[PDB]
Amino acid sequence: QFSHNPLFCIDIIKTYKPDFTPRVAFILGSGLGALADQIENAVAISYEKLPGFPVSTVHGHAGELVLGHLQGVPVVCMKGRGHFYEGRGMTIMTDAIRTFKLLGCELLFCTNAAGSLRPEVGAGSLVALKDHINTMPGTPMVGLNDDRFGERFFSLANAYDAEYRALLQKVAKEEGFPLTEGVFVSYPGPNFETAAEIRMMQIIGGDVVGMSVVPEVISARHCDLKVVAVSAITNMAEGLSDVKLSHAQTLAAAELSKQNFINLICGFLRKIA
Amino acid sequence: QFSHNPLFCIDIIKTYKPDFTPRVAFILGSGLGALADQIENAVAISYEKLPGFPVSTVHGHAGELVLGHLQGVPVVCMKGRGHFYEGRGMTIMTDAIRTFKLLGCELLFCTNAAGSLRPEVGAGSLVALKDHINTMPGTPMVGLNDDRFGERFFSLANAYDAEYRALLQKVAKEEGFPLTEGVFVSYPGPNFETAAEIRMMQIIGGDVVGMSVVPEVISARHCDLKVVAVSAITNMAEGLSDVKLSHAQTLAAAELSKQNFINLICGFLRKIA
Amino acid sequence: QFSHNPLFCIDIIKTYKPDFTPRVAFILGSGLGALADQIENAVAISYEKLPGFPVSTVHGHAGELVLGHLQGVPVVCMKGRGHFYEGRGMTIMTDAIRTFKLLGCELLFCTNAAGSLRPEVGAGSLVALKDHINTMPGTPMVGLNDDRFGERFFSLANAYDAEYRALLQKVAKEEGFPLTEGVFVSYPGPNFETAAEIRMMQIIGGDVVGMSVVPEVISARHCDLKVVAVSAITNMAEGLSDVKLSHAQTLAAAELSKQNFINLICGFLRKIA
Amino acid sequence: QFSHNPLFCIDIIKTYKPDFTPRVAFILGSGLGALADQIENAVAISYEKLPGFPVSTVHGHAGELVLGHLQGVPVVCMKGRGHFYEGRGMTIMTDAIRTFKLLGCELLFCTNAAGSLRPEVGAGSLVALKDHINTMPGTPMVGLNDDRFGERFFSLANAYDAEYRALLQKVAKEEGFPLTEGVFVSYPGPNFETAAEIRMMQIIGGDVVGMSVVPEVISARHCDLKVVAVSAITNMAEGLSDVKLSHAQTLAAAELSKQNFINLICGFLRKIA
Amino acid sequence: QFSHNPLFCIDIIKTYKPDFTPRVAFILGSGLGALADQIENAVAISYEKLPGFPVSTVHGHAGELVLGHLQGVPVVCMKGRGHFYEGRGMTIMTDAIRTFKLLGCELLFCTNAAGSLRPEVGAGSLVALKDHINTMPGTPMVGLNDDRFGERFFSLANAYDAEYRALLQKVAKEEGFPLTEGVFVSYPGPNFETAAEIRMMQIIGGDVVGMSVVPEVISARHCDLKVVAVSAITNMAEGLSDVKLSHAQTLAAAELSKQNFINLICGFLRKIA
Amino acid sequence: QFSHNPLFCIDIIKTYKPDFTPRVAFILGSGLGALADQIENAVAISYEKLPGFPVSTVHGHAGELVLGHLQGVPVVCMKGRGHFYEGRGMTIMTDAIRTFKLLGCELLFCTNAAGSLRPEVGAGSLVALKDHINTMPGTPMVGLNDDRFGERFFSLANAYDAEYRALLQKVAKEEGFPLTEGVFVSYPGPNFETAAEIRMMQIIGGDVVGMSVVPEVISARHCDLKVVAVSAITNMAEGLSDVKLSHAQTLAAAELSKQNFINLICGFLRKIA
Ligand SMILES: Nc1nc2[nH]cnc2c(=O)[nH]1
Ligand SMILES: Nc1nc2[nH]cnc2c(=O)[nH]1
Ligand SMILES: Nc1nc2[nH]cnc2c(=O)[nH]1
Ligand SMILES: Nc1nc2[nH]cnc2c(=O)[nH]1
Ligand SMILES: Nc1nc2[nH]cnc2c(=O)[nH]1
Ligand SMILES: Nc1nc2[nH]cnc2c(=O)[nH]1
Repeated sequence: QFSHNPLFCIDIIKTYKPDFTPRVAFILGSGLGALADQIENAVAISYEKLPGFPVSTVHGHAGELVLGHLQGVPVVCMKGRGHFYEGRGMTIMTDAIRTFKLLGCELLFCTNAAGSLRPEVGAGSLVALKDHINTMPGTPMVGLNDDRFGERFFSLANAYDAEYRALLQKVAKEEGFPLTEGVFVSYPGPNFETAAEIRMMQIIGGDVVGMSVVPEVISARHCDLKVVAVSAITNMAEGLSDVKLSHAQTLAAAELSKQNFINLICGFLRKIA
Repeated sequence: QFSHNPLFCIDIIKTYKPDFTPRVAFILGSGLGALADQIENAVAISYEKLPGFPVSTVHGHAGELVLGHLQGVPVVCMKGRGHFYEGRGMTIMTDAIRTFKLLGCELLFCTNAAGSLRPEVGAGSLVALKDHINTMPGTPMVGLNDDRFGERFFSLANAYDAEYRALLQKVAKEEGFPLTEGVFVSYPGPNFETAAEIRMMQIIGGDVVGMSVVPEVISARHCDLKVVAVSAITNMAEGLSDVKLSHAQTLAAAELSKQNFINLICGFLRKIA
Repeated sequence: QFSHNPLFCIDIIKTYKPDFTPRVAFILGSGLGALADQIENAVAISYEKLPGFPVSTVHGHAGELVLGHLQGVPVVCMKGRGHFYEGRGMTIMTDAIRTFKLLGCELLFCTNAAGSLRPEVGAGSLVALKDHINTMPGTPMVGLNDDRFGERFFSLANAYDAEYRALLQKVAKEEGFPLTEGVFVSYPGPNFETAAEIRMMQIIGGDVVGMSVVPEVISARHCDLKVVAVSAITNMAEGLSDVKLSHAQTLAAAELSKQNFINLICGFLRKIA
Repeated sequence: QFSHNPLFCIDIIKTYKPDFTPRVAFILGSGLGALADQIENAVAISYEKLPGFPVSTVHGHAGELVLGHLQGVPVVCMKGRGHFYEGRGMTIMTDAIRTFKLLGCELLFCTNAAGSLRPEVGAGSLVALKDHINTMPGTPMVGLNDDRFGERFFSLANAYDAEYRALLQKVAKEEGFPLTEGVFVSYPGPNFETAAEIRMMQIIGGDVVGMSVVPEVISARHCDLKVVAVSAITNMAEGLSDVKLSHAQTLAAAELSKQNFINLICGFLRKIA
Repeated sequence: QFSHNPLFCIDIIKTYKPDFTPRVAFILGSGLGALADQIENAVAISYEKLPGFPVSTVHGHAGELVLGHLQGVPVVCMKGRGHFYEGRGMTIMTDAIRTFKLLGCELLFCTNAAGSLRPEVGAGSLVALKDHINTMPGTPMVGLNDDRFGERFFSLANAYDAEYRALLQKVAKEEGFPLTEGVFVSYPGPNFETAAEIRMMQIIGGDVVGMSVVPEVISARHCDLKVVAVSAITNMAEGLSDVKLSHAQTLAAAELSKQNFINLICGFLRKIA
Repeated sequence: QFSHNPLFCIDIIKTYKPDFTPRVAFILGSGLGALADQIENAVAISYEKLPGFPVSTVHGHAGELVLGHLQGVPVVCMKGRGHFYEGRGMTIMTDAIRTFKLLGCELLFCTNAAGSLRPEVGAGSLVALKDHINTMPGTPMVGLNDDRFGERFFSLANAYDAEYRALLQKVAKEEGFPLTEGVFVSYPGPNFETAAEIRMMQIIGGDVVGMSVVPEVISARHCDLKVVAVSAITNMAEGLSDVKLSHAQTLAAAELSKQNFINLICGFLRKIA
């Protein structure tokens, strides 16, 4: 027995936003809500009205889904996401993503706040994710497979679409800011990482560290939804600076990168219109 | 309260195969079913009739247990196994293995399809596993210990029996094919690994990567059942070639190694008769 | 809905030990019970009378909580702990630690039996833990946050208090035995580690390996309880010696370090009085 | 934590039937589907698309909700219901009824197939229920109360609305058939009643016996939805005739009363328009 | 595995009320809290601090346990109880009662608000319960038996102690008010009874009807705690008057009988001192 | 998902008793074990080896299934049964009965210890059950229906086979003892009934009262297994005598009727051979 939550969401959404077929699905992490404010003919639906959606329990996370246009592009946007640390397992973002797929989106644009594992890339930088290393226990698709959405086994080759990543490089140039590319390594949380765990992540080949992305992304590849992902660096991972880490410091430093993030997103949309 | 499933299986098996005490227990992974076809006085029992057994949900996996003689050796053979990715936890292959032990087997010969982490060893090769690194969440014996089968704590030293491994080296020589030995690293799945995860596995010391073996093997050591394990390399892990990965590609390339696998198994049996 | 077990324990404890405000909370691992015998005006309360406490299921572990004075310091002492391998998740030691906090302790002195990942440091040595790397699935605080004890997110910076660690260095000198400092890497168990997993732990930066510590420690930092931790090396991790590993050998070699452990603890208490 | 299923249904229904505020909600039992065929501008929504609705598992029961006009009255109609015997407890018909309430219905017109406990009233008769006696274990509102729909405690006085019952008496007259009024006694099922249980029901004051009605009705009174209920007598209860009971006999004899049932319903609608 | 909640409560209670061995345990239903106000040296412990106690969710019910002296008798008093309708099964009042037993009480004095099934006995009357008829599903002791408290099977003969009932008759005379004796019939609720159910209860031999008493009482007999019980008639059961039933009307009419109830309780205490 | 326990039992039983097709299945209640001692070529299988069987937890109940011949009739016999009061719901005897059906039995001969509701029939008497009245919550088949064994709905008409009951009357004559026929009313237990509940049972039409029979019997009718049932009267129900009730008194008085019970069973077998 499988979740029909995405199917119910399709119908619930037709009610608040009829004759609408979004092309891009966004997940706005901590602090990045401000972008949804600019969506054309914005219709907001609380997650409490959408079965399966991540009714927020996190600061920086709203619990709203905003549908409309942005750059004249039919877009759907999650203001707030669900994390493994909340206790509902690795499937927490799975119904939502499947909803994006059934809505007819062709890609997911995942954003998240994160720590840097490279001295070279500091707070304020934006990093395009080109791959990931999962450290959370298990994975989203563990369990009986839902044949309606994808196959039992599936490849993560080119999970972070190389083509949309090239477009992201172009937009960064055109606007005068660096857009490094890195390997994201997920961490369960909710505690931040130890300094030793961070050193282990460097050794293991990671460039960025966070508590999200992996569940959504693996879920997206399962149902054949292309993925894009960019992290807003809010600090240096633990042990890599003199700065004390907290959620308050994470919400605060996500503003140094905010304007660059908004322009990158809007420029990417212009190039795919 | 503990599982009595293996005890029930003993009795169920006496019905279909009386006065039979197998010495070797086989687990035939994806594609390797063909071997069970050559079993002497072959009696097939569907997993649906054996409490605790991995009623298949996977392509390449049958859901049959075949008992009989091979190279004149009383043998029991699993056509199909259970994996962590199916959602029933790390204990999925535990009752079955305990059944092998109560049947009186002295060793488990585990086979599995897998990806190579070494450029040197490509699709078509066979690798004898000499050890493993577990990446799946937790382990099979987590929980109350079943004193009827083994102790609370137990060693994995010489888990992949050095002696039976030497015999495997000799057989390979005697038949004209290389038999590299390697460290197996388990992965939860069902998604295949990312390229970065694969690089992390090289760094960590792994030679082979797959979604099985570890549960069965740790379960076997717990109840003092010696283990043997060989992987049929079906491809290069993610990022190590230009080849796209799928279950269809895994079932397909397990044939390049099939004849060598059959001869290795039959030659090993000959040497222990 | 949250656990009120620590609150119930406060009241249960007033009954057996009135007008008592302990400063240091101890967790005596396998073999180290002998220390609790010297507590002044020792009052023992079985874990069966304290909701949430780790009613033992492990050899070397009692299931007793001893309250009293040591070197004239109001102390509370756990004779036996709970482990992830028991099957009750990563929260197994969380209620107990919160009980220590509500009792008014200012620090946790965690002890545990462990294997060494350094040739240089053998069976009999004592190692002060300066940090850790978690390999167990998930973490203790995963799930809804209990605001009565701490915040949603929290730092592990200086988790193993640098100041109390300097005092430990001093005492060791004042008593004639090396007190190496190391990075502890947790392992789920109950099986011991494979040789390959051990090599992976060296590569990853670990110095000591065990099946406990991490749950208690992360729980302690969550509720702002300072931590101290020392491991009694009972052997070399797997593959690093010719010695066969078992719980019997772990209980046995924890005696070579016992007198040094007792003097270190008593000397540390003397310096904080 | 409470069910939001009715709220989701409101939104799902606006999609298939916009600007529609039904006044009467019908539950068509076994055999009575034929009535829904005459609904004006009939829109059918499968229960699989309505969270909480009784996805059928019973013969005679469809799993469809039909919305439209009948005798020019905005009506909503359940073709098929859920029963306690299905194993989902006494709350099985609760979300559906709450959906009727939020839709803005002012009354529920419950119909069901049933056995007679009075020799006087045989197969083919229709009986208006004036009250009930519950024999099923527990009740629908057992558990935390959902303040959004009604209060903790509530009265069943005039549960089967006396006023709408008087209208039913008039209609029956106006059409040439007797409409006896009776006390309905619920039974868990799925087995039919024993002869002794039936005698016990006579003694206890019952006139009609069945496996439904009570859950729906009590749920309706909780959220202040007026109720009407009529049973189509399909046989004499066990031990009261020579006739063998089965679901096939229940679906068959519900036709002797079908035309009278259709006219009663249509005449009642006419009088409330 | 059994509940140790009563054992924990013993210890928690010693903290708030040391060297105290109560003889009588009271359960004050809806409205009867006022009595607890006159307890000598009254110590109040919220149910949130007593594991297993009925943390209230009902109006008229506090969630406090008051210990002290009344008419100079060491007494323990529940201000508020738990009911089957709350959803935690028939065992809801079991730990509390066992706590009364371990505290050393020799009797339980259960009080409750209720409806009368006899015209003769109206709102304002007090009825001593001499026996009961259970209509709730199952019973409290269903499940594995806790040998520490009582036996597997046990008799309900003289459940409502004849001797303490004679004393109650005496006191009533000594105070000027009728004290009718009756058979109590439990009902699950939370809905009030139908008129037909009430007629069925008369037929079945009941005199009083309510939603409590039975769980507590059966639990008391199991652990050999004598019982007393008196109901404050707040109304006539459904269908027996013109009065509309609600919890507001139940809290209101429990005052007509309040002074008589207080004097009966205080006079009974006087006679057992 | 359904229970395959009966199918597993078939196979387990072939092992201990090959080429055996029993015609009659017995359930020996409390005290009646002695009969199984006389079974020809008796093979005993502990319930712990038969998935789904009532591993005993009750005095008077063994936990053994005995297969063999008796009166030269292929018979299967349960020494001990499962009851609703044990906490595993009304389905506790369902797998066992289905096992009897798959074994090929044509009838179930249910026996049980019980109390009499008729002054006329006292301790020592035997009563053939001709029907029943269920007072336990719900019924065995509640939940999804297992189509492999029977239909969703089914009749209890002639549940206690009139034909086998006539044979029972004949055998009683032929041996010189009365064999009254009565209506059995089930009670949940484990507490014995109150005197008032007993009076209610007389009023309701019952002749015998007990804590078993109903689950087994309804389960038997579901899978079309004919039923026979006889109760050994061990006492008068509560309030009908001066005798104190206990399980010890129930095991004791089941001997006054033992010889008559043995002869009745053996005579019935002779007449169906
Ligand atoms: N895990 C993790 N999440 C973050 N979010 C923002 N900064 C960080 C960080 O350093 N680590
Ligand atoms: N995890 C995993 N399993 C495999 N099975 C066959 N090839 C592979 C591979 O590359 N990875
Ligand atoms: N995990 C683990 N625990 C230990 N406890 C004592 N020695 C060891 C060891 O080598 N490994
Ligand atoms: N319970 C019950 N349901 C019915 N449905 C139709 N006839 C009957 C009957 O006699 N009893
Ligand atoms: N069940 C029930 N409880 C009550 N409490 C107060 N009055 C009543 C009544 O009439 N019925
Ligand atoms: N329920 C019940 N079971 C019994 N078993 C034996 N006697 C009795 C009795 O009186 N009542």
